[PDB]
Amino acid sequence: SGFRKMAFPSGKVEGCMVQVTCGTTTLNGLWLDDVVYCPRHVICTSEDMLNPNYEDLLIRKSNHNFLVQAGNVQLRVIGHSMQNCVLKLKVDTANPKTPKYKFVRIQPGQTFSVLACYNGSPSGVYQCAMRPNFTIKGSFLNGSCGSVGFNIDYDCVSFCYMHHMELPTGVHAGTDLEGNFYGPFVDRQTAQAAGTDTTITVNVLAWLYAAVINGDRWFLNRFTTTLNDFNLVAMKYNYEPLTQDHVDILGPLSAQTGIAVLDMCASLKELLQNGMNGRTILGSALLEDEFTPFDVVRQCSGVTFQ
Amino acid sequence: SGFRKMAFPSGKVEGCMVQVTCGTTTLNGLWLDDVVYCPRHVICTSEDMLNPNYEDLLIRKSNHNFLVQAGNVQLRVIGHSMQNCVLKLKVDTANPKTPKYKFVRIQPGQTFSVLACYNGSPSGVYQCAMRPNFTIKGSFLNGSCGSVGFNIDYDCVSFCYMHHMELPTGVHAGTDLEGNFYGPFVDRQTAQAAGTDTTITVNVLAWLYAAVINGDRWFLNRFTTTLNDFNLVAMKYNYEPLTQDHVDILGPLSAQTGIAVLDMCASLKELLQNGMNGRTILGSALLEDEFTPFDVVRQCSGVTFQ
Ligand SMILES: *[C@H](O)[C@H](C[C@@H]1CCNC1=O)NC(=O)[C@H](CC1CC1)NC(=O)OCc1cccc(F)c1
Ligand SMILES: *[C@H](O)[C@H](C[C@@H]1CCNC1=O)NC(=O)[C@H](CC1CC1)NC(=O)OCc1cccc(F)c1
Repeated sequence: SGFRKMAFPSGKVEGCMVQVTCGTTTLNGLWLDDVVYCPRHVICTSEDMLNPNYEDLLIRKSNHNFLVQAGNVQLRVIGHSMQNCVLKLKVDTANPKTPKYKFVRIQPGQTFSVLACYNGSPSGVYQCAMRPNFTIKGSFLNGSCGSVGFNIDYDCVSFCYMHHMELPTGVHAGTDLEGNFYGPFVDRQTAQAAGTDTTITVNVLAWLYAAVINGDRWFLNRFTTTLNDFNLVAMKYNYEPLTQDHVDILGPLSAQTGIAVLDMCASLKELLQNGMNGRTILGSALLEDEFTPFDVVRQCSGVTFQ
Repeated sequence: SGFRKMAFPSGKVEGCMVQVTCGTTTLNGLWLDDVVYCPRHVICTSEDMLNPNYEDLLIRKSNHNFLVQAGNVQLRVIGHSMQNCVLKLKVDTANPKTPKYKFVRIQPGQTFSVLACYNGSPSGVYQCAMRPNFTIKGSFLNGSCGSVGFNIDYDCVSFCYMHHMELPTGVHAGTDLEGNFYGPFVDRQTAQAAGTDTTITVNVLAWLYAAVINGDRWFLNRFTTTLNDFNLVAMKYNYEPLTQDHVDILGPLSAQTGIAVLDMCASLKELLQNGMNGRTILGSALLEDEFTPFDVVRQCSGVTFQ
């Protein structure tokens, strides 16, 4: 037993990380088949960044201005194009380590692993959630752009995120691998508001179920509630409203634990209105919302990939 | 910026995971050069487990009783031997993916990544600490034994842990790769006490420094203290005593932040005596002790491996 914020194994994505340099700027690209994907702001200088005209900037540039290095062998660039906020550099050589892959735009509240990279090499891997406000709470320094977020379904890597920037509040923003930002952001160095964020109610419930599964039962109480009654208290506390779709997604966890979803809503309610009295749940003093129902079931039944 | 419990990239260890089966029991082995390492309790039946005579049990067994599968190709076993609580199965074939590696016995308070595996395939990766009481707080189900914990120094994988069992309190216990347990444990199904655990003071300090580095300063106060005065309050709160060796290890963080170590001890003190008033630090409502000074510096300056 036990419950941990576990990342996906990262080997298949490691084989895809390359270094991309344009002028003075270096960041990471993703090399799949004969294509390297990277944030288009690799073409900007530190002045250009304040308000780049990307089409004019890319115009200046030629294939030979893009230095793409895979380990200590780089690739010949034969083609370049701009798709939304990513560059696609067409290279000489198909990546012999390309995995089975998909490009996915994830929904708010879903989770993914991030392989933080610098200069084309892995620094580490961590798990995170797409916040309801299309930000993530990551660990990114200069050089980390082009690092990617992904899920794995057995042998298939679903790329869902590429890192582009940090917001004034220290959260992080990026695109999907078609270069469309999650959320209302643009790739320029201006002040940008993410919305009010909200807690992923269905994930908080899934985590309380993981707790019960792992023997942590103290917060279970004697009340029940109704959806409408529960959401009245959710909105006071910026929890995203709970729906029958969410109830159904919790169905398997509800039946495994023998605890009605609305009975667990009642327990969450008293936690939201009364705090934790200095208690912990699965080792946390906070209500944790970065685990989906599918993440809980995965962990608790030992799902593998290889 | 931002700060996350980040695991090491796990690709080099993935290439070393194999499935080892003896009788009805299946768990993971580590295949390096022409040797597979795995927990010796792979030879036990569920009766044998209550008090195994391992030498008598291993005696019965022959090389052909050990089924070792690497993906869908297994290996011919030509040799078997028992070293402390691990079996070494000598195989036909040197692992073509063996990385540069070392076997290390880690000190309490150090951290490592765990690649949780089932049936020889990766489920996920997470970071953890060797508790002062030589347990870890992991996520392990049946089948997970033989999963390994490791650090990476550029290209070198330092194996430090192999998982063997779960304790009555839900924590986890295991050996180094020479098969000697961390802590006072034996590999039999009896009730076993880990000691009183204690918080890794030097790591809590390193994490408060990571907080300051990342702009979280609210807990910084106006007091200082002395080592002896600080430890009086540590022991009340089961914190492991702070020494000048620890002060020196925090030296770099102290000088980067311009905050005396004893001034940060003073801040930790008031946190221990006054709680967090419902505040958070780097997103946690608890004092976090699973980051070493070296983990903090690594993260905040972007150290890579590949
Ligand atoms: C690329 O590697 C880098 C990743 C950043 C660096 C610090 N933490 C990160 O996540 N991205 C940028 O440097 C980005 C340039 C891209 C958008 C065109 N600029 C950025 O992140 O600036 C931060 C910021 C914060 C508040 C206000 C502001 F104007 C700019
Ligand atoms: C091997 O895969 C397994 C890993 C365990 C399974 C559940 N969570 C884990 O971490 N190890 C064992 O199953 C181990 C057999 C080894 C020691 C000879 N037995 C075990 O972990 O039993 C747990 C336990 C807890 C309290 C009291 C008790 F007697 C036994």
